[PDB]
Amino acid sequence: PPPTEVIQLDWWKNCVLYQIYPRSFKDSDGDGIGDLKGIISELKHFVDAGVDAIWMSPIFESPMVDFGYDISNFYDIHYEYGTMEDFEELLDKAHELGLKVLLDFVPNHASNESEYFIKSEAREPGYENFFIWADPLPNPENPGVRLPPSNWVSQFGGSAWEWSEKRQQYYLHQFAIQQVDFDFRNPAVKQEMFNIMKFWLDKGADGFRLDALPYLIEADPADHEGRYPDDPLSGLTQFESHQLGYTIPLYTKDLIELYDVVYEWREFLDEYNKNHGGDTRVVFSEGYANVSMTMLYYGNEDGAIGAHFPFNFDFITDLSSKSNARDFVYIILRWLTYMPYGGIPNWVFGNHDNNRMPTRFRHDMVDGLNIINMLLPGVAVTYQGEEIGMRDGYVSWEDTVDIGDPDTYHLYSRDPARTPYHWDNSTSAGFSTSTNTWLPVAEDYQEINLAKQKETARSHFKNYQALTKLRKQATLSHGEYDIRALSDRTFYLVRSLPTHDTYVLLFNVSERRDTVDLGRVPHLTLPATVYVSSIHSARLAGHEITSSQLSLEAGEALVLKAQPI
Amino acid sequence: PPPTEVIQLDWWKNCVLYQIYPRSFKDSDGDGIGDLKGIISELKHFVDAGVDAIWMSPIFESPMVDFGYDISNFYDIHYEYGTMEDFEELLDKAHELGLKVLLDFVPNHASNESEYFIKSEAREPGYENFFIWADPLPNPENPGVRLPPSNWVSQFGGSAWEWSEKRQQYYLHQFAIQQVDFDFRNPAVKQEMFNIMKFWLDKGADGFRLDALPYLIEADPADHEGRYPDDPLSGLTQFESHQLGYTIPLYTKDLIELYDVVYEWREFLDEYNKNHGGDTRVVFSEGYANVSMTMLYYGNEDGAIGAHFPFNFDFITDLSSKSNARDFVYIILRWLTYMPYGGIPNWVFGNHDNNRMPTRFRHDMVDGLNIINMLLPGVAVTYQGEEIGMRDGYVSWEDTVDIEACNRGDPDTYHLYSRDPARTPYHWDNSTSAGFSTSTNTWLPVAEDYQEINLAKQKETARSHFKNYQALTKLRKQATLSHGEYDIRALSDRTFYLVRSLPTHDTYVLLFNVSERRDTVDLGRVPHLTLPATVYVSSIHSARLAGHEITSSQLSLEAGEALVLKAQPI
Ligand SMILES: [Ca+2]
Ligand SMILES: [Ca+2]
Ligand SMILES: [Mg+2]
Ligand SMILES: [Mg+2]
Ligand SMILES: [Mg+2]
Repeated sequence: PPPTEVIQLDWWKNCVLYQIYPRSFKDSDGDGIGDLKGIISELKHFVDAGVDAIWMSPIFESPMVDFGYDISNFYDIHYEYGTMEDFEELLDKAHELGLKVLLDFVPNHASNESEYFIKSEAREPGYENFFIWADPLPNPENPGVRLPPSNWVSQFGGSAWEWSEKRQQYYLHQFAIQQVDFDFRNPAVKQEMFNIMKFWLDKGADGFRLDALPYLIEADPADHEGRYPDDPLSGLTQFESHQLGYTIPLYTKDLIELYDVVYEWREFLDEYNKNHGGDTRVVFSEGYANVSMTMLYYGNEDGAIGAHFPFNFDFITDLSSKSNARDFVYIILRWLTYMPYGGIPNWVFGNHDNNRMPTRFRHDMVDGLNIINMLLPGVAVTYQGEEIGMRDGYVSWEDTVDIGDPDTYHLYSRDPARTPYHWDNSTSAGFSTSTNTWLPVAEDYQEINLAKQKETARSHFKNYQALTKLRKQATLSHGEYDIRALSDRTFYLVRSLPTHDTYVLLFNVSERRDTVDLGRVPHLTLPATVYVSSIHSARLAGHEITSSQLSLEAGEALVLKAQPI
Repeated sequence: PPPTEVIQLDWWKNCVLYQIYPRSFKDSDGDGIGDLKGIISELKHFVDAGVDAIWMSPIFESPMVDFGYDISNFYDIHYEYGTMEDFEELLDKAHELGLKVLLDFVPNHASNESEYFIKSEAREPGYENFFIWADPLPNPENPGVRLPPSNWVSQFGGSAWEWSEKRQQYYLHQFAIQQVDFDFRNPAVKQEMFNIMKFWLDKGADGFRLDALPYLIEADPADHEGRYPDDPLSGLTQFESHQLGYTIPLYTKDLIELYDVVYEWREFLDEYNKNHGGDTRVVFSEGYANVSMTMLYYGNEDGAIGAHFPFNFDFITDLSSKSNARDFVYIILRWLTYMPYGGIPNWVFGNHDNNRMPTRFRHDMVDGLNIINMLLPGVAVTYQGEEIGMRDGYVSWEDTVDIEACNRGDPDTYHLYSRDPARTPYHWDNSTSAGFSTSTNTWLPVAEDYQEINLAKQKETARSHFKNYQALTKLRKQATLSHGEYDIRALSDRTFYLVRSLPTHDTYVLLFNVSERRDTVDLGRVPHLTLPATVYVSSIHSARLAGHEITSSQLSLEAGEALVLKAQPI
């Protein structure tokens, strides 16, 4: 039978999406700080890797109190990364190479150094109600003691309420004292979010990653007898009143009203896309919430449509070095079971807030984990360095940028996952001409670097390239999936599609060898051909699997190419 | 192609297992108490239902403090239920009808009225260490102020330690004060469990349901500097020191040593089966525990073999009327994902310790839930009443006899704890006490809805829960259900499918709208389903009758509506 024809998917439905951490990608100007001209000089890497889309962690004007998540001007670039001109050059050169470029910002809050906040604190007309401003809770017992409006706890610990001496009122900060929560019931705030997005789309951005969406909306005092209602207490003895966990965020997180804002953002993008043509512009949402609240980002049963997808953090929250093959299967099945019909699945192993993939799992698992990301249906999300198996870097107390004491600092710091990218075995691993990098270069850069992996016959990077290339096959863009564990140690993932080749992942996620009966794997006729193997596998690409009995070493993964069903 | 032959499975791998609660099944003698002559009189019901095996809740000599789970003599029958002769007649008649009979074995504890306990408390030679006896915790603050050995909390509320004046020591009770925990590090106790099991297997029992196994073994004071270690505090402020939930049972539940006892029981039973021949005798284990601790009952990575299966309580613990179709799928997949290869799956929708299936779910979901039970691979477990969709009976504070409610509850809270509503007499018919008894004075009150919900009515009427139950047990004879693959996914938040398929054999498809709203689905999305297909079973409220042809790929299901479709072989 001739292979069936498939309808082309819109780019966002099956893109390889790469998270750039711009501070650590490429320093062009010898200051030891990654920058936009650096990213521009290495756009060819994305084409070479088979990446379709890049997003950058925030690069907007920022006092850098929360390392760029505290945005003071939503319409300009942070000077350390370059200029608006550099950003426009990045869009031009990326688009010339066929890449999509997404911007990351946080709708929930602005820097207290934003003009929005300066003007709002000063009660300037049109800005007075831009943020959540509240009087103290009346204290007729001790009128000399000022009470905050409610017991709400910041994500950073302490009160979510900060006193303004100038305004003689409290403002809400769900995050840092310097990150002020916008009032999303203010039409002027909703308009300003449309204005920010329109500005960047007009420059040519292909879409946005929007952070902290669960925190957008808090209880309306109108619904609680004119006061901000206390969050219910967790009743968990390990948390005091100043500690995150003391409260259940009933009135401060996952309010149904936040989804109406998201659906409004999707309506705005759909209208923008209709009125401009070219490549669909998208929003990918970030929110840590239960499965029900996560899936409401896609849309609802009443037919509302939201984010092109909410990010899937299940591999970060629910898989670990302790996970066995049955855990891998059951967690993979959660998104695929709960996602609404027609939703696009996405998969994430890493970001700048977590241990790097081989450090969080094991060094021998890098290839199998990259295969899972690339072979599951939908969108593969790669964190900078995963394509070469970068490990966490050693960072000393004295070299720490993410500052609590010299003995315990390593339990808190996210710096080890943010060390400069290993291009090669040149000075500072080719990240910089300078030895004075903003974080130290990991000690293993001479063993683990991109240039070496391109030179050597087998490598993480070559496996990454073979997998992004495989995603062009109809079986991966349009094929069904079947996933089950064969043992506590080994699971299979089968992509199949009538008249098209079958692709099978077999992955021993354990620390011991395992033998499995390939007769148990659906749609796998033998002999089959090894398409990809883990760098430590005895089997090379092109190796024939002929026996139904297969021994997999600890961490060993194979992708088999088998005849069509 | 001619249908392929399948190798017949051992009876226990795909049986329909029915839990009898003897006290509430059939009263033969007008005392308002179910009895063995009552069960004997309705053994034909199990044949009529398509039940392969019955397990009875305990029928051994008992003060009835925990309605039989407090056993004073493990070798004889509770007088209210009848005699050893009645039991022997029950086995004979059940076996003549081709039924298997399992007994409820309660190894964790004995009644404080057992000879074991009386002799142990008296320190008679060979019985001194039969139970967990402990000195008071030394009190260096105020010497001789009597402290319990540890903070351990009973499942029925209060301290797990009871002072004996006679012995001047505390004894352990994980359950009621009257249920005394055996010492499973004592070889004589382990020997006694083999003695009990051999006695009843020799009578001809087809096996045992094993009670409360997570609680068998607690921390050895030899590993904790000669004391019983405190369980970690939960740190949940809603629980004071006398309330269940105040502690995390780290030292009192799921100890790795308990599984070695289970594997020893299986070894004994395998040897018994080998030496005696006839039908395989089985053990099914009861334990509420996390997935890892539950799966260790089957066996371990080192090749130990335990229970033929541990009961799957997921439809009790993890699904309810709050659940959507995606929850149903994701929970059904948990057992099938985590069960060891070669394991037999089982499905439990109710028991005497939990609210009835239609009460936890909804009245309009009864058929869909029985279909899930019967159509999923492996063993279907039915609790007394599920085959006719019995609802929880009303039981006042005044009528409540459950020790757990009497101990943890008061006239306002008792409903949070009481198991009595799931223990109300079985609805045979519309006669006095729904035909459970000739007496109006029943040990628990008969549910108010017996005129509407009773077996006789469901056997007469054209469409009923019971007729649906019979059609589903019959369907389990098909190779597709005994040997077929499964595929399960949600079509929406409201509707899911379960497909049983087997090349050259008919394809069977459940479609179930678990929601309170109508749902329209595309049957083109269902694997191995070619139309037209035939309705084999429908919910009693479905517009479709058995024999209806499904021809359109757009299917609207009403709230709670379930269909089984019969479709051509793949
Ligand atoms: Ca907010
Ligand atoms: Ca015990
Ligand atoms: Mg630079
Ligand atoms: Mg009686
Ligand atoms: Mg299939």
